[PDB]
Amino acid sequence: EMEKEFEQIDKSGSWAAIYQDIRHEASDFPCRVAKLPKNKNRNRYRDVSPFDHSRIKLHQEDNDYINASLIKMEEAQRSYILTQGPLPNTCGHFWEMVWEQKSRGVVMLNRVMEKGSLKCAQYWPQKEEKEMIFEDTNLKLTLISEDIKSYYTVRQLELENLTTQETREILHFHYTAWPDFGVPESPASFLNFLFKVRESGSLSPEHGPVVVHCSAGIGRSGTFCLADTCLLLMDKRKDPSSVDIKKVLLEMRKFRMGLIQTADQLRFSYLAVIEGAKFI
Repeated sequence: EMEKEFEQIDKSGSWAAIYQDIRHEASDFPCRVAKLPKNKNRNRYRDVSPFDHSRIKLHQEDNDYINASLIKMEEAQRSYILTQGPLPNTCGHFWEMVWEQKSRGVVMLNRVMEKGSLKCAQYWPQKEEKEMIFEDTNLKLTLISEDIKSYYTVRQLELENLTTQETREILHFHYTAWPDFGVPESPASFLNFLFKVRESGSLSPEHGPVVVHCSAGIGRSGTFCLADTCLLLMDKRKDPSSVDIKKVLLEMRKFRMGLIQTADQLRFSYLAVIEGAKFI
């Protein structure tokens, strides 16, 4: 019946009106740590900041700030870390967060170069023979393997703590099929990407929360978590028709501002949940 709500919004063309209502009802919490002049160079965009109450704190004593937010969906029993694409000076902060939060999976929803512009920094090794060292941290990153497919790429990474010589396996799920303009016309490849992340066990609570990021960490990143959470709800509820995508999105926006950036991404999220529910 969520399909019925989709057909009626499509018929009246009210996707922009629906999305604008979501923006009007969205939570507004302070972001004072992010707006400190010390953390300007740690933010990719001045209008995309984490809330104080939900920001991920680095275990570094001097400056614990990273543009990342913890999303807790209690009923769906899932947690995500949403962050921006690492900057050239925050690549060590990124992997420090992954280590400290004990994350198993890293979900990347953008290409490094989209339409002749740098949307993200190369924070993982391109060659298996050359490791990456992050000086400000105690971390060593090594590319073990990668499986390249037409819509996404899965890489096996080894994160080593040089202090204790402890190593962890990090799975890197890189979705590469998102168009430079607009949204995918079909959610088939995006859903197959999500189910691939699910099957790896990375979303399971015995691991730390997965790190999901795009360019700013709100747009495509919101669609991944919104779709994943909405699919979990209608599978564990007695009445799957009680799931409201708008309600779930507003609940999500309590933890990070601006999730789902355009009415086009909102329509795509509807299409992914509808097709995903049909796929079960």
